[PDB]
Parts: sequence; structure tokens; C-alpha cells
Amino acid sequence: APTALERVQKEGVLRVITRNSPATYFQDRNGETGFEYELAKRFAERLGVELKIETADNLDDLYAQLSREGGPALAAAGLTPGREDDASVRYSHTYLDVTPQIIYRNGQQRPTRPEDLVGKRIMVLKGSSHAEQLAELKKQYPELKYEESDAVEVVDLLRMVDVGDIDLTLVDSNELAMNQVYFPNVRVAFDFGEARGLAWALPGGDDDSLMNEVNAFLDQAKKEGLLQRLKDRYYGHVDVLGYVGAYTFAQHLQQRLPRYESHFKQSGKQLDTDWRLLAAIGYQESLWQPGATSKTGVRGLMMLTNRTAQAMGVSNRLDPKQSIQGGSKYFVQIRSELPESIKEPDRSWFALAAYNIGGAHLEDARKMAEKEGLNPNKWLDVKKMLPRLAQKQWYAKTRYGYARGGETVHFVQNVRRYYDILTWVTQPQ
Ligand SMILES: CC(=O)N[C@H]1[C@H](O[C@H]2C[C@@H](C(=O)NCCS(=O)(=O)O)[NH2+][C@@H]2CO)O[C@H](CO)[C@@H](OS(=O)(=O)O)[C@@H]1O
Ligand SMILES: CC(=O)N[C@@H]1[C@@H](O[C@H](C)C(=O)O)[C@H](O[C@@H]2O[C@H](CO)[C@@H](O)[C@H](O)[C@H]2NC(C)=O)[C@@H](CO)O[C@H]1O
Ligand SMILES: [Cl-]
Ligand SMILES: [Cl-]
Ligand SMILES: [Cl-]
Ligand SMILES: [Mg+2]
Ligand SMILES: [Mg+2]
Ligand SMILES: [Mg+2]
Repeated sequence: APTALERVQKEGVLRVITRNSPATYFQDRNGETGFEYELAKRFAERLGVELKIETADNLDDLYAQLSREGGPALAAAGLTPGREDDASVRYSHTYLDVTPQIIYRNGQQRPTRPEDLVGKRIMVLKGSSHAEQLAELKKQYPELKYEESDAVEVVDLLRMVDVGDIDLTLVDSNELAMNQVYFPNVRVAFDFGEARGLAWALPGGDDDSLMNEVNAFLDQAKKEGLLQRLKDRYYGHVDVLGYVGAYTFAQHLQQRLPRYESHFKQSGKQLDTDWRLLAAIGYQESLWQPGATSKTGVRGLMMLTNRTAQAMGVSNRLDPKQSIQGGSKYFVQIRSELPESIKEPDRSWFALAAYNIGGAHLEDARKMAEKEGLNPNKWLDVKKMLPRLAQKQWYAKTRYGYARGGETVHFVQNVRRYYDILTWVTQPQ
């Protein structure tokens, strides 16, 4: 009889079940994203098969699907293995350590240990390891009360805390980091339990043909730095922006962006470009503040120089609509002017670089890349060269000389992250 691996290879497709959420798998007009989506896509490529994503609305359904006749090959969904073995399911080697955290609302008193969870309105996801944690606690503190939802995602639980619908929830630290940027009031109360490893889940039984390939792949993903890169993209917001930076973005998202969103959308539509990337530029430049001012005379929401403003037909840099339109037009123009050899998505990142440092200094970095045997059409390569423009040992012999290339790297990195954050916004219940 055909093995699990042989079935997949024969069918030419790897069916992967997951949750529908930015952390795992998420659809947006510009494509599909998610930590689990990208990791599973790489695994399917390793196997030389097509990835087919299936989703479940809660964990019970996810595990039921995995254990059904005709079910998917594996589940990739930020799964925490249960405390006890169950014949219905087997787990891979773990690929991410996360820490469960009790989450509370700033403005209310912070519980600091498990006993403080008594007397609170708590909600967690049904069928979760988090629910098990509380069930175990309830044996010690019978007055403990908590509710379980089988019809929402973690973003919804965190929103409930943010607006005061509940007092507390319990989530994985990576989920908190990803969502901190949406909820200005949520805070970590304390770490509840030891860190644990997330793992892919396979059907029960004694067929190890696919499992061994999964584990070989995960080890390779770790070695290549793929796990780290995905971790940083999806779960790195607090690591990179800082914790205060993260919940401060959340405040600005709630209070400032609604004042300007229509302008960004208007400009994006007329320029045929994603408004959320435009908005991300605006956040990095001014934190969405139309009266902002840099040290060097640059002003406004999109931080246009007077030269750029004039060139774009901006007559008032301090007017949010004009700044947005001018900055957006400029970004689009310089993206269009990039060498044809630079392809998307890299092309957009090079355009961000040029927005900040100008096309001339950017060309110097591309020339440097080529000289170093790197690919001048790949952003990740040229990004390595940009900081050299701030160092005399490198910039003195370049055509255009000194430039703050380190700043530019930071600029592009931050805008790309804010762009992701805006793309991953979901609607409340
Ligand atoms: C939107 C805009 O006006 N960008 C201009 C950019 O300003 C940057 C400058 C930066 C800035 O002022 N950073 C702060 C420096 S400091 O903290 O005040 O010292 N912010 C602006 C947009 O990202 O400088 C470059 C390079 O000269 C210009 O390229 S060039 O015309 O081809 O030379 C580019 O036009
Ligand atoms: C140290 C730091 O974090 N500074 C931030 C500042 O960036 C400066 C230039 C820096 O990193 O040294 C940043 O200000 C904007 O930075 C972008 C480039 O990333 C510039 O193009 C803008 O002109 C700058 N705007 C202003 C008003 O200075 C701001 C917020 O993004 O935060 C600073 O803490
Ligand atoms: Cl999420
Ligand atoms: Cl620099
Ligand atoms: Cl980057
Ligand atoms: Mg749902
Ligand atoms: Mg999980
Ligand atoms: Mg210069």
C-alpha cells in the first residue's frame, strides 16, 4: 500500500490545514502570507509538490479534519502539543519556542500570579493548550472561572481585552507580539508556565514516511535561517519596534490614521498603488503628523524636501492631502524610473530606498554590490552595501560620495514592517 509520502508525491499536492489568521495563513488582494503558510510552502517545494491550504474554524475542527478519512497530510497552525499523548495525532519536532502570557488591560490592576486569575472575566480559545492550562489551575483554585470560544481567533480575544469586554485572556507570546500593534490598551500581565515548542501535527498511526521528511525539513529550515526570518517578519514587531513603539503604533492607528486614510486611498487609487504602503511611508516619516519637522528642514506628513514638493506641484507641505499626494506621486515616479532589471517585489523596496536617499546614492550602492559579486537587482544584497556609504573608506571613491545609508536601511525595514501591519488588519466581530 502507498505510504503517506507516496500518496502526496503521487497526487502532486501537499494538503495543509491551518487557521485563517495573520499569524498562520492570511489572504489579501496582493496574495497569501503567514508564518505557517510560508514554511509549508517551502516544505511542499522541497517535496516537489503543490501546496494546497485548507482551514479550520477552531482547534477541535482542525484536529477532526486531520483524523478524518480523506483528510489533509498535516496541520501547520502554531500548535502546542497536548500534555498527554493521544493515538489520534502525532507531532513533529518543534520549530518555535513561545511563552504563554496572561494579557490584561492597561487601566485595570495587573494580576501577577496564577491565584490572581480568580474573580476575573477570562476568555480563551476552546480546545487550546491555554484552556488546558486554566483547567489545571481550576483544580487548585475551584473558584476560577473562564469562558471558551470556538468561533473566534486570537485577534478577537485580544480586542475583547482592549475594549474591556473581558478582563483577561491567555495567548502565546508570539501572538501577543503580532497583535500588540492593533491594541493600545493590552499589556502582558505575567508569563504563565514554561516556554514550549510549537509543532506540526500529522495523523495517528505508524506511518513515518512524511513525518521524517517534515523533521528533516524543519532542521534544514533552522540551519538556513528560514525559521528566524519568518519569525522576525510575523512575530518580530516588539523585538524591532520596541514594546512602547508597538502599543504607541496601536494608538496612532486608532487615533491618527482615520484622519488621513481617505487621502491615502485616494492617492493609491489614482496612482494604482497599494494605499497601505503609502500609509506606511507616512508613519515612518511623521507618525502621521502633518505638521512634523525634521532637523534638516524637511516637513510634513510625508517629509518632502522643498525641492521635491516643488517638483511634485505641492504648494503647501503642511497640508496632509497635498503631502500625501506629493509623496505618493514621488514614490511612484522614482519606482518607475528604476532600472528595468530590478523586478518586483524588490523593485518597491529599492524605490523606498530611493525615496529616502535618492537615486544617485542608490546607484552607488548597486555598483558596490556588483563589485562585491552580489546581485544589484536583489534588495537583500544592496541593503548590505548601503551602510558603507556612511563610511569614508568606502564612500570616498564612489561617484556621489557620503550618504546616510544606515538610516536608509532602517527606513526601508520599518516601512516594510508597517506595511505588513496595515495589510494584516482584520475586522471586528
Ligand atoms: C520625499 C523626498 O523629498 N526625498 C528626498 C530625500 O529626503 C529624505 C531625507 C529624510 C530626512 O530628512 N531624515 C532625517 C535626517 S535628520 O534626523 O534631520 O538629521 N527624509 C526624506 C524622505 O525620506 O533625500 C533625498 C537625497 O538627497 C532626495 O533624493 S535626491 O533628490 O535625488 O537627492 C529625495 O528627493
Ligand atoms: C534614533 C531614532 O529612532 N530616530 C527616529 C527618527 O529617525 C532618525 C532620522 C534616526 O533614525 O536617526 C524618525 O524620524 C524620521 O526618520 C525617517 C527615516 O527613517 C526620515 O525620512 C524622516 O524625515 C524622519 N522624520 C522626523 C520627523 O525626524 C522618527 C519616527 O519615524 O523616530 C525617531 O525616534
Ligand atoms: Cl494573528
Ligand atoms: Cl547612516
Ligand atoms: Cl528590508
Ligand atoms: Mg472563524
Ligand atoms: Mg497556537
Ligand atoms: Mg547626498
